[PDB]
Amino acid sequence: SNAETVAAIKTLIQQLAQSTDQFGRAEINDALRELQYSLETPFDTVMRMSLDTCQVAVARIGSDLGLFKHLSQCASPQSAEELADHLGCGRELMSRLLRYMASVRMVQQTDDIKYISSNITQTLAVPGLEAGMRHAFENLWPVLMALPDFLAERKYPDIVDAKDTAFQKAFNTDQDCFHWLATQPTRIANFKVLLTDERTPNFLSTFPLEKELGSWSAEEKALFVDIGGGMGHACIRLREKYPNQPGRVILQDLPPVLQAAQATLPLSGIESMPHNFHTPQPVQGAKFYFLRLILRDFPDHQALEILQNIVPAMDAESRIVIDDGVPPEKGARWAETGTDICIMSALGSKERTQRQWEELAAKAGLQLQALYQYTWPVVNAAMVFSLQ
Amino acid sequence: SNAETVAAIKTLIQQLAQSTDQFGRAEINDALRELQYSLETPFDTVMRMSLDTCQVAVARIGSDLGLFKHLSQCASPQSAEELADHLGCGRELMSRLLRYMASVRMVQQTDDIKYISSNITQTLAVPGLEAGMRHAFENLWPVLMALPDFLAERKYPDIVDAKDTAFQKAFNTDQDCFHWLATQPTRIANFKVLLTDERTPNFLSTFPLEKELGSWSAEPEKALFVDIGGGMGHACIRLREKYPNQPGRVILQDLPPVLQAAQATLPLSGIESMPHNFHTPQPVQGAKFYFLRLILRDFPDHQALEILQNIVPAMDAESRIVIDDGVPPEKGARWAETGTDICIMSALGSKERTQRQWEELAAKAGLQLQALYQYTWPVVNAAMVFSLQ
Amino acid sequence: SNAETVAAIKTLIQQLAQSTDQFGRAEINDALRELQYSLETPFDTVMRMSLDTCQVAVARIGSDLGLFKHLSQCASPQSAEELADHLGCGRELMSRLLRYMASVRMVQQTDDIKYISSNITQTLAVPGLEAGMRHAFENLWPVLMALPDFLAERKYPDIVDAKDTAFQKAFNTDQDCFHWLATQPTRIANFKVLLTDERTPNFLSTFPLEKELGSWSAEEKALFVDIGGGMGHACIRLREKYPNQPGRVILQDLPPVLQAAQATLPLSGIESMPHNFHTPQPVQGAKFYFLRLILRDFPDHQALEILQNIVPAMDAESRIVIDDGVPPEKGARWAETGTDICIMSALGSKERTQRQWEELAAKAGLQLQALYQYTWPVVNAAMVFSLQ
Amino acid sequence: SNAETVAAIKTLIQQLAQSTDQFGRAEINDALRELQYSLETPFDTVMRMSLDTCQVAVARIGSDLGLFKHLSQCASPQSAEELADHLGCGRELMSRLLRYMASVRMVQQTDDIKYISSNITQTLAVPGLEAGMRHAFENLWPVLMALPDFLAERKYPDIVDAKDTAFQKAFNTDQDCFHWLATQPTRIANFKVLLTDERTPNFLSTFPLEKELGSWSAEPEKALFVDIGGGMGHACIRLREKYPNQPGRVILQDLPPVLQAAQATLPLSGIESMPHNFHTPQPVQGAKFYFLRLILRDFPDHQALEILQNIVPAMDAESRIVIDDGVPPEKGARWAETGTDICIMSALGSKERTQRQWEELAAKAGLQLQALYQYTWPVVNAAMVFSLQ
Ligand SMILES: C[S@@+](CC[C@H](N)C(=O)[O-])C[C@H]1O[C@@H](n2cnc3c(N)ncnc32)[C@H](O)[C@@H]1O
Ligand SMILES: C[S@@+](CC[C@H](N)C(=O)[O-])C[C@H]1O[C@@H](n2cnc3c(N)ncnc32)[C@H](O)[C@@H]1O
Ligand SMILES: C[S@@+](CC[C@H](N)C(=O)[O-])C[C@H]1O[C@@H](n2cnc3c(N)ncnc32)[C@H](O)[C@@H]1O
Ligand SMILES: C[S@@+](CC[C@H](N)C(=O)[O-])C[C@H]1O[C@@H](n2cnc3c(N)ncnc32)[C@H](O)[C@@H]1O
Ligand SMILES: [Cl-]
Ligand SMILES: [Cl-]
Repeated sequence: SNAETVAAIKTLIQQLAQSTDQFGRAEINDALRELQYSLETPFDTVMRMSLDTCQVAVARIGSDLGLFKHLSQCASPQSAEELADHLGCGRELMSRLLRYMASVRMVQQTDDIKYISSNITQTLAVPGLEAGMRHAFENLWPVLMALPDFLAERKYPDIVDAKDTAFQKAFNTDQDCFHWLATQPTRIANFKVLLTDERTPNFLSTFPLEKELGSWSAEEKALFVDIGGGMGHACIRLREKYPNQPGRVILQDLPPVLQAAQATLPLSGIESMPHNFHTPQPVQGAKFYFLRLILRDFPDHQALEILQNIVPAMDAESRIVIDDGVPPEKGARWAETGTDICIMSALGSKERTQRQWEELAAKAGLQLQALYQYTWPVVNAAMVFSLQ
Repeated sequence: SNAETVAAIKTLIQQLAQSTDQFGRAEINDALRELQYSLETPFDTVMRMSLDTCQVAVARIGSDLGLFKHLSQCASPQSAEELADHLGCGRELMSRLLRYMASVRMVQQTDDIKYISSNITQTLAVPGLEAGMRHAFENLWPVLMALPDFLAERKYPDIVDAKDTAFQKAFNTDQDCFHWLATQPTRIANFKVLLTDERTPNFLSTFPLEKELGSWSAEPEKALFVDIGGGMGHACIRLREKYPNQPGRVILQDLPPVLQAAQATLPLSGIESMPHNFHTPQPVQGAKFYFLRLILRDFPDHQALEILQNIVPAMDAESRIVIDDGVPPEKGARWAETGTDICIMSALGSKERTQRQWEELAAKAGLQLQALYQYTWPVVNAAMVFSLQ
Repeated sequence: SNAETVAAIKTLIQQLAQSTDQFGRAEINDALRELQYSLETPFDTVMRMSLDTCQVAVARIGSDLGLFKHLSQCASPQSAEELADHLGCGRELMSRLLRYMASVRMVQQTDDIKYISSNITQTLAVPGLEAGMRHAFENLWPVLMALPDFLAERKYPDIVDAKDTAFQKAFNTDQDCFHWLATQPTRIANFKVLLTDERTPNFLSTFPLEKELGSWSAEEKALFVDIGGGMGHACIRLREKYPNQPGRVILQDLPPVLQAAQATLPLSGIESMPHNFHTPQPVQGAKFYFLRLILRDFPDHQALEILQNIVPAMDAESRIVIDDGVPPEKGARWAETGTDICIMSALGSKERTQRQWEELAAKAGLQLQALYQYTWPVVNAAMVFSLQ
Repeated sequence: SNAETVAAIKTLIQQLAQSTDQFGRAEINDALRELQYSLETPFDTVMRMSLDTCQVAVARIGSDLGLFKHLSQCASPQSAEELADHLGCGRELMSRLLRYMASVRMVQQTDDIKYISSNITQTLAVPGLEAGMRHAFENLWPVLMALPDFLAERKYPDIVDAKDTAFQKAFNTDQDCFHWLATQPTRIANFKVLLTDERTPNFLSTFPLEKELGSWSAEPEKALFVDIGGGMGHACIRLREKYPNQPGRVILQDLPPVLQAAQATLPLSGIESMPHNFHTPQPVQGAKFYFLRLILRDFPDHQALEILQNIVPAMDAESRIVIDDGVPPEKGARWAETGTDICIMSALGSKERTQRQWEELAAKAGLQLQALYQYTWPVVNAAMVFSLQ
């Protein structure tokens, strides 16, 4: 029987998944995806590509109704009629959105056709993760919608400029993405919440801090300068893991982001210093200048500018630590290639190989000293650079 | 070891998939999908939803370039710069597109960083299937993009009319979808190619034709099979092919432009081409089977009822209306049948219908269900046989 | 849960087994055995070796009670008390033998503690297969019981003689096994039934008869001489598969075996000719002289004698076809190595590699022309030999 | 492909076995065994039953030669002729034995036709485990070989007496097994080594000692634990090791020859050695736990009852008899607990007992079951706690 076979497959894959770590589970999940694609019929492939786009449209509707937050707090299964009446939604519309949501595990449907939270329901109720989904709907989707015609119009160029990519046609403007976003109040607020989403694991899981420090002394220097550090999660985790390391630990960002960070920052030990990383770096001779998920959002020439603003502040002991994606030369996975297409369409930037990172840093007069990977199989690493 | 466990999982699923039929493989594929969603991390969920949308956009770029057709014809792996130079694409952009494509199996990357066709490559090179991908990008995507704020602005109504749903907001018009497409020279040609993609399997694989014929005579000159809105007439062709000795007229009904397009692929005899708008009374009297495949799902109840009412006065006691369409279950419906429901709600104002909802609709037309013959699994397509009440 | 895991393993292995042929199932079964051995604890290994010997002792008890034949014909589950009363067995003894039998699948026990036939029950009810089990108990077991002390007494020799191996000590006689068996009425009868067990598949599944024949003509020669052919299954299958091939087809065996074969032989087309294969072969110039599972039961010197009795009867077109086990040089499996130990202990003989077969046939002046394997992964093959 | 499917099965089972505990692995192993029996052909069944008996005989030969101990010590693979020449075995015979051994994993054959130790090699080199294999060959095998014709000759009786079962026919004597072994200089030494094999896990892994102590005082000088027929005293050693601070005498009771043999391995203090035949009244009064591990299963009901009756008059209200033994289920019992039942029936006239049969036996001694603490799965061994009625 196929239902018996299918239940047995689920049981054994679940038992294998439970017995490995999060990296082994990510590898199993990538293999399940590749098996699905290789096994589908030609018609299934067209259907899958046609319909998987429903997921984020329906998630955005659930978010606007407050459905995922509400269902996450319910202690018992809820009927479609109870959800519809509580949330201000038409009853037949609510019933057919829940039926779609249950079919892709956005919620769970019970045997008596009621609804409970799934793991995905809990995810979409988290503010930072909800904001990532809403960001995909309102900012990424229109740009991907414009990419095919944009490339055809321009005879398939190598996109290298943030001010002439798919973004400009999608939103009918000559501004680049980041500047245009800063003039849109509702989108600014959503990105503010997006910053509260802390990625796990982080670089401190594999970064050999003591061996990189060596005999460095804080005789009143900065140990860690978090450039564009957002909520300062890197500073918070650093002070939490090495609470007796001397040296200033400084969060650098724009004033509005720094204000939103004050609530969750510790009252002691981490300075909030407003700084635009398109300007010369004010902190001189720091041990670590840290750039996490910054340079991936800029083309080569402006990513170079950012590093050139830091280099004149470095001493011989100073290091620029680039914490970012490092996809492989071969066999890159969908999370790191889909990234690449999205940031080319919206920002004109790109993901870069280890060899691509080294070539960019050499234009700044830097040399790679060490690379400390901390996620698998999609590669994120802390890359430590020195003066040439 | 982690690599060897992954490779062992792949080998065992492959072997199990090879050990069953297409319905068993579709069930396995749905199970693998369920497993993925249940095992992803919270961040993976958001990433998956953010990035899976790239597949349709990049497929449209590859279709614009003719990449899929070209690589399908290739006998040896090709480098990114060979592909770029041949198709007229920037070398950097081509390498980035191929890397993404390979990551989602839209093509395959070899150990030497060259590229081969995959099953998906082959699929996207087929014109009828290519056209469904292009239809989803240019027609379905804008409607889904407009749906959330349409529902918000309108305070989440129950959509029931084809001229007031998300489609009107998405394309800034007041026509319904089918009217509007007819006035669009840009998009009609793709819809015409879409009719050429014959779905497999079809209802004849399980339809007990001889049993359903029962006490019915083709004499003197009666119609066996009237295929209402039959498009290219696939149903008529497969019917004559499977039952070449059964007497009776076999009639393809559609609009004159579609019938003209069907002439190239119809047999020279045995199948009549009859122009007929199914919003008017059915002209063929007393046929055995009045056949409607994937017609009624595109209409709200009121218009779907009128289409059935156009047929009923032509029926004799031994006539049957055969509705060949999706029949999702009361619970546990699959993503392919719920996804379609959202899409046709947003574009057409219509809906998928359960067996009970089909019977309720047909009751208003004075019909009763005599039999239901499923022919796909686990997503249910079925030939439903209705008679006069 | 372990019961859910264990049920899922069963489901998936069963589905894989159903989807291959009998050779793939044999390979899966060998892998399950090797996995069991590698996974057991040290205590499990001693227990397994201690207790798996119960299986054939309890099978012999079930055979003597007629239990397997009786249960094979029952249309409903039977209680231990009903089986005990019907078969003339003590009720508590019957209950604990059935509990042991059910634990090793010799029968199946139901949820309400009744008993039904298993696949193994049906097997043990077949006369020829029952006789194989009874043969293992009464003839093989005592010889294996004597092998360790026999080898120690004699300082671990290379056993090469049928008249001085473990058999002589086990049954306290100086006769060789076959001669001693012929003086034991009850054992003669059991081997008579053992001959009715036809092995499947057989050599005709892969033997290219027409291409081996070539232009041979029966102008009034024998096509097939089945030497020690037993019930003549090889002759029956040959006439059934090639019913229009001209040439005599002759079953050669001892008179008592030939009598028992007459019942099941066709009335036409197969001659029954009494012949002792330790004597010169009477049929001259036949196309195929066929020896299936004969030479494995003799040491080299008497296996050579048997072939030397046939060679002077051959023409240039004649072939000796040895149908027997051909184990590999490396990675031989338990069915073909356990064989080897048993026949060395009882008969002084051995299994032989392809290279070992060629060297034996060369002493007879024969050369291997072709080898047609027909079972996997345990190798049985029809080996075709020509005059040197 | 058939090879790759086999290799994938092996990898997945290995990974599942590694992903659970020893009890999960024992369940997996029983499942693999069930699968094999259900998937074998009729001819395979007969072959398996014919040939699996070779394993014990060949293990005994390897033990006689010291093969398992030698290969266990070896740092590199060894050829058959190196092994033959070193152990004093004919080169032909050695190669044939090793080929068979490798086929059942008793050692492993390398790709270059050389031989390494396996887990089973290691096992058979351990003296206590070696001794169980030798015991099965020389003591159990002759009794099983005599059982069928013994039952036939005697018209299939219910065996209930230790001096009239298959053992008397197998060894042509009228003594019971335990008496007869004591008069056999050949076989006593192996039985002595058998006592040194400590089973794992043991009852202390789940026994809630502090809970069972309850309202009981070691003062003034009471006994915590009396291990009746305790052999080498493993139970006493592990008890003092796990509960080093719990007060009370810990007493090992056995026959003087076994106690002498236990002296080498006992701690210098904390455990008393008390000669005592458990067929006589128990001398230690008012102990908390009177412990009987794998004692009573070797006796028919009548003698097992007498052993319990020897203990009851020594008990106080807070005293408990702890029977540590096998407790097979009412249905679905495993081969390791049913196989033992046949073996001890044939040699000792005794039996395995379900929980209900244990309670019935103890009721005749005036005892009631207070608690049962299982410590192995799926084959059930349990510490059963009995109190006065
Ligand atoms: C990827 S987000 C947060 C990255 C941060 N390193 C982390 O891992 O959480 C990029 C950050 O850069 C900040 N940013 C953007 N433009 C900036 C600028 N010109 N100067 C300083 N920070 C800027 C944003 O406020 C945002 O917090
Ligand atoms: C889903 S498509 C083809 C369905 C077809 N039965 C099949 O299974 O291939 C719907 C068909 O209905 C036709 N159609 C649309 N409106 C129609 C009308 N008013 N009268 C007749 N046919 C119509 C279209 O031309 C198209 O061929
Ligand atoms: C392995 S059994 C049957 C083999 C037979 N080729 C088959 O495949 O069924 C061996 C046969 O050889 C026969 N046999 C034993 N000694 C013989 C002899 N001296 N002359 C002729 N046949 C003999 C026995 O009667 C028995 O039928
Ligand atoms: C199964 S062995 C050892 C059991 C021990 N409780 C254990 O778990 O290791 C049985 C023990 O009972 C002892 N024994 C046999 N007869 C006895 C008797 N009459 N009185 C006391 N001990 C006896 C033997 O010496 C042997 O040590
Ligand atoms: Cl026909
Ligand atoms: Cl303690």
